[PDB]
Amino acid sequence: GSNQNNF
Ligand SMILES: [Zn+2]
Repeated sequence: GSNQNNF
């Protein structure tokens, strides 16, 4: 699966 971190 793809991951996205929005800090
Ligand atoms: Zn993955």
